[PDB]
Amino acid sequence: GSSGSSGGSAASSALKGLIQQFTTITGASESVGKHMLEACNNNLEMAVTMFLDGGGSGPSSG
Repeated sequence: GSSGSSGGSAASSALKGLIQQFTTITGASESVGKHMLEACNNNLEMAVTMFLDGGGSGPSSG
């Protein structure tokens, strides 16, 4: 068990970076941050602004 594989090698490390910022800022998962950043040309600011606007409700805040 526990063994990396990786498929395609084209913009991953960087992507992660942002993803991390997203999964951290927002609190979503990577896969999500990857989908959000994937629709934001890999732009956290956008992904965030996008995800945020599109679904603004935490676990317990107000």
